[PDB]
Amino acid sequence: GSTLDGPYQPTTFNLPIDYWMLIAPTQIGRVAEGTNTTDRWFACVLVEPNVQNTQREYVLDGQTVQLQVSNNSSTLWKFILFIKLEKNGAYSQYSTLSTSNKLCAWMKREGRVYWYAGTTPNASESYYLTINNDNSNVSCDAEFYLIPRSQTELCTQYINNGL
Ligand SMILES: CC(=O)N[C@@H]1[C@@H](O)[C@H](O[C@@H]2O[C@H](CO)[C@H](O)[C@H](O[C@H]3O[C@H](CO)[C@H](O)[C@H](O)[C@H]3NC(C)=O)[C@H]2O[C@@H]2O[C@@H](C)[C@@H](O)[C@@H](O)[C@@H]2O)[C@@H](CO)O[C@H]1O
Repeated sequence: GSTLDGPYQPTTFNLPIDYWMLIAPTQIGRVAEGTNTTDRWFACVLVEPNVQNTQREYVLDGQTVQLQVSNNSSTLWKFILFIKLEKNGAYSQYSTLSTSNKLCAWMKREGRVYWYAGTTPNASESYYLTINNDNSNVSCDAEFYLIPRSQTELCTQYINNGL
């Protein structure tokens, strides 16, 4: 079987640059969040298949917020990447990952957070937001693995095919 660095228990930490944090939730809802503390608060949420547009509640950046989610796939799970741009602002939707595998991943590099998006088995790191703060903390509600950038091909493989 595949051998990855992990699983690590859920925590809040200063994710080192140039590592994929491959997150492996078992529960729907909030999966992970991060912030540069200045103009980006980002969060991913997991939605099960066959969900008509609806408003659910999540605790993001400490606050209970109401966000519209949907997933019109009868079979694929959907991670949604939400971002707010100021401390007191509202979250907007920026990217999604539709997947049979229930894994998502992001990386801090080049002052950005890269994110796997698309539809498995063809998800790719096509999306990023800009944070310009290498010491940005990430909070994770799920177990996760760390994959160095040299093994990006393996991260892509796991996102798309599972472990
Ligand atoms: C459907 C589709 O193909 N859309 C493409 C856009 O996604 C592309 O826009 C850029 O996409 C990037 C991710 O792949 C990234 O999100 C980027 O914005 C981010 O990076 C810039 C600097 O490079 C800024 O710092 C932004 O603030 C940052 N976004 C966040 C939320 O932090 C996108 O670039 C922005 O959007 C594009 C369209 C231009 O208007 C830029 O001036 C913006 O900065 C892009 C293709 O690469 O166009 C679409 O086709």
